[PDB]
Amino acid sequence: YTPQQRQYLESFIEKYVDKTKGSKQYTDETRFAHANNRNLSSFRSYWKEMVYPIIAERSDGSRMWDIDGNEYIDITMGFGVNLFGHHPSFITQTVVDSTHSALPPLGPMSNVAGEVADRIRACTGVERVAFYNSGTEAVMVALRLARAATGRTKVVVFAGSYHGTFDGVLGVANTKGGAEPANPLAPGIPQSFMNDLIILHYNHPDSLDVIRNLGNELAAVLVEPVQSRRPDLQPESFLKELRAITQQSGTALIMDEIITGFRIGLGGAQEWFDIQADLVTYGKIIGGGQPLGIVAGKAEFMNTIDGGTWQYGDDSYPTDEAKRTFVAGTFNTHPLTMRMSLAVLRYLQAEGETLYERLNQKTTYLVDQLNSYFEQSQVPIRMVQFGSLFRFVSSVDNDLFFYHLNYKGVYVWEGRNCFLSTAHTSDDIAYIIQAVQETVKDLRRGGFI
Amino acid sequence: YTPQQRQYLESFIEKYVDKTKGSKQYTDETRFAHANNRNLSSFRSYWKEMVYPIIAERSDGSRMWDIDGNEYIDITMGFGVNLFGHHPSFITQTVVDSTHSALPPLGPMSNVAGEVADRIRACTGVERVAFYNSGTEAVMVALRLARAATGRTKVVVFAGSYHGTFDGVLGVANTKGGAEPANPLAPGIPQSFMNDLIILHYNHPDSLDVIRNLGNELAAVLVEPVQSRRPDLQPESFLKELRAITQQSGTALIMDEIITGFRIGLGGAQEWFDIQADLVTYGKIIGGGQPLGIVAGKAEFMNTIDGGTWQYGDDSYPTDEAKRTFVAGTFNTHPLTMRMSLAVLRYLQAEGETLYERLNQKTTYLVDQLNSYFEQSQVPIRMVQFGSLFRFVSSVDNDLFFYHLNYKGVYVWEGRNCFLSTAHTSDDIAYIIQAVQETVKDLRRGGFI
Repeated sequence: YTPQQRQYLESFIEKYVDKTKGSKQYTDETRFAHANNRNLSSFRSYWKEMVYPIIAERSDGSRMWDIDGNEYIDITMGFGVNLFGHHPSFITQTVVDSTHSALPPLGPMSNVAGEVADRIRACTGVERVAFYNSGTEAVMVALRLARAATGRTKVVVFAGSYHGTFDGVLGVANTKGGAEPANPLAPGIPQSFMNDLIILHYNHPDSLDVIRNLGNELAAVLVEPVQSRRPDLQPESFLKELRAITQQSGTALIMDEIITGFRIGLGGAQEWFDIQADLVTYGKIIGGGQPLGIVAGKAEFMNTIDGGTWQYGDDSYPTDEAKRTFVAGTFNTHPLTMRMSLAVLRYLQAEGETLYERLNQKTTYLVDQLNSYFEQSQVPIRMVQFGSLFRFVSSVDNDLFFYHLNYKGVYVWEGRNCFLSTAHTSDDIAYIIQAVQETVKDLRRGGFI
Repeated sequence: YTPQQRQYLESFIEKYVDKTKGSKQYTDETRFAHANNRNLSSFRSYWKEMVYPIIAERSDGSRMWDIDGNEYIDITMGFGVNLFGHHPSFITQTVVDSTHSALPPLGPMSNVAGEVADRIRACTGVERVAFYNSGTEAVMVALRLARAATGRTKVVVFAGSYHGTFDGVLGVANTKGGAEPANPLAPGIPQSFMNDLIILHYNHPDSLDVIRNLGNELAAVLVEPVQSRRPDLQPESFLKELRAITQQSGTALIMDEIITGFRIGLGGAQEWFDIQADLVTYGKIIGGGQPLGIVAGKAEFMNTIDGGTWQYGDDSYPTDEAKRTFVAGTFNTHPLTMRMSLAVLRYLQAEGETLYERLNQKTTYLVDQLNSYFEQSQVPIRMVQFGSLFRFVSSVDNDLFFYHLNYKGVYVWEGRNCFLSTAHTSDDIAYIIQAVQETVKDLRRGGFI
C-alpha cells in the first residue's frame, strides 16, 4: 500500500468497528459454541479487526436493525426469501392466526397441502408437487427421481451454478475436461460421490456438443436457468437447444428455480423463457420465510415418489412401483409452513402480473441509474440484473467495497446476491444509490481506483 | 382369509371408511397434485378401499383431530418431535412474541443461536454446535466433516438404523457380507453412493472387529444408539467397545441422536451410556415444533466448519482451515426456530430430572401393564421401549392391528414408532390400554388370534 491507502483503512476500520462493536463481541463470545462457516466471511489478516458478520436484532419491511441499533436498508432480504419485505401483512396474520387456532401437528398428513399443490400447478403448469425442507433437500430428491425413472446414473451440472449443499452436486470439472467425471469441491466430499457427476462450462457450445455424445448414458442434466452468480447472463438459445437434446435422448431436464421461481414472474424462469422442464425445484420465496424446498414437474418423472396415481372403486394400482425410489422426512408438509406457502400464493395470484412488473421496473431503475453514474464518472463498476436480483461487478477490491456499503447502512451479505422486494420505497431506492456514490467518492479520495 | 375372518374384515372396512371418509376423499382429490410417498402406506389391493393416511385438522395437548372430526389420543406426537405435547404453554407463548416483538430477518446472523449453542453445551457435553434444517441435513454434514477431518472416505452404518434421506446412508447388505461395499435401497439411489458405505450388524460382536480391521480406513462409524425400530436393544457393552476402538483408530464416532436426543434424558443417549461421541446429531424435539437438525461434537472435528477459532486483538487465525469443507444453508439459524429451541432448552433446564423420570415411568406403566395383559391372555404381542419411545412387536397382521388401534381412537402413523408425551394423563394411559385390550378382544372375535 501507499501511505494514503494504509491510513485510510487504519482509520475506516476504526470508524467501522465502533459502529458494529455489538456484533464484534457477540461473534467473539459465541464463535466457539456456535460453529458457523459464515464467521470466516471475507477474512484477510490485515483487517481482521473487522471480520465478523452483522448480528441482526429486528426487521420490518425493508429495514433491518442490528444489536448496535444501526438501521439498514436490506438488499440481502433472506438470500432471496422475502420478496414482500420483512414481516409483511398477510404473513404475520398467518403466524398470528396460528396462536388462535389449535393448529394440527406433524405425524398425520396435511389438510392444506392439496391446496398449496393445485395453486403451484396454477402458477407454473407442472403436473405433480412434493414438499421437503430445504433447497438442498429438494435438489437431492430431484436427482433421485430422475435417476429413478431413467434407470441411469450419470448427471450433468454446470460450473457457476449453485444447487444447495447435497454432496452429489459439489463438484468441479475434470482435469481432462469433456465428458470425464468431476473431482471434489472440498475436503470430506468423497470422490465416489463425484463419479456419476459430470461438469461442463455453461454457455459453452462445446458442452451442448458433449451432452449429445453422452446422449443415452445421461440420467439427468441439472441447470440453474439463470445463475445466481451471473444475473446478466440469461441464455435462451442455450437452454432451448438443451431442451431439444434432452427430450430427444430421454434424459431428464431439471431446472433449479429456488432463486428465480416466483421471482422474475409467477411462472418462474419456466414462464420467462417459455421452456417446460421435466423437474423443477423451488425454494426460498415459496415458503414465505418458513424453510421450504419443493420438487415439482412432469408426472412421468414425479411418479417415482409414490409409484403412480390411482383412484377408488376400481382395480387400478400404481404401475410404476418398480421405479419408485425412497423419499421421507419429518418436517415435510409442515403445518405452519404449508399455510404461509398458501398466504404467498393467494397474495401473488391476486395482485396481478403487475406485482412483478412494478418491481422489475424499479429494480431496472436501480440498475440503469447506477450504471449511468458509473459511466459519467468512469468508475469501473457495473450492475447486473435479472428481475429483482442484482449484483455488483467490479475490478475494485470487492470486500472493501461492500464494507462501505455496510457501513453506510445498506446490509449486503457475503454472497453479494442483492435483491429488491416490493417493500423498497423510493426513499429506500435512493438511499442505496446515495450509499453507492458516497462510497465511490470515499474510496476514490482514499485512492482505491 | 378364512370364510370367517373375511366377513369380520368387511364389517371393519365399512365401519372404518365411514369414520374416516373425509380423509379418504381429500386423499383422492390430491393424490396427483401432491406427490407424497405416504399415500401408499399399508397398501394391499384387496382392502384397498381403506388405504389412505389420516388427515388432521387441529390438536392440543395429547390429542389430535382429523378432518372427519374424529378425536384420537396421539401416540405419534409428531414422530417424536413433541416431547411436551402439542402447543405447550411456553412454545405457543414464544409464537405470540414472534408477532408482536418484530423478529430479525434471515440473512444477518442470529442474536440468539449463541445462547442456544451455550444451552446445548450444558445439556449434552458437546463442544461446538451448528444448526441446519433437517435431521437428514445433519447426518449428511456430520459424515462430511468426519470425512474431512480424517481424510478418509469409508463409513460404517448399522442395519436397522435410520439416518434420514441422504443417499450416502441409503444402502443395504451386500449378500456376500462382511466388510464389502453395499447395495442401494431403491431405484435411483446410485450405487456410487454405496462405494464408501459399509453396513454391519448392530450388536453382532464380530462387527466390532470389522471396525478394528478398517481401523485407519474408517472416517466414521455412524451409530443410532437405540434403534428407533428396535427400542428394546440398548447394548451398552457393544457401544463402550465401539468407543474404545474408534478412539484409538482416530475414526469418528458419530452418534445419531435425532430421536434419542432430549427424549431418554437431557444428555440423551450419550448421557445414558456414559459415552462422549465425536459427533452427535440432534433434531425433532430440539425444534420446539419447528424444523431443525443439528450436528455438534468435539472441536477436533467441528473445526472443519469455519476452519478453527481465533481471537480479536492478537495475530491469530484459523488453524484447522486446511480441513475446511463446504457447508451452507438458506434457512439455518431461523429467527423463530432459534427462539423456540431457546424456549425448549430453557424449559427443560427449569424442570428437573423430574420431567424425564416421570415420562419414562409414566411410559413403563403403559409398557409393563400391557405386556402383562398379553401374558395372561396368551396374546402374541409384546411391548418394547427406550424411555418414552415404544413399539408393538407382534405376529398378528400388524397392518390389520393398527387399523383397529386407529379406528378405536389412538393415532399411530405408518412407521409405528410410538412415543408418549408429558401431556398424556393417566386417563389417557387407561384409554390406550383399553383400546389395545379391546383390539385383542376384537381380533379374537374375528378369528385372527
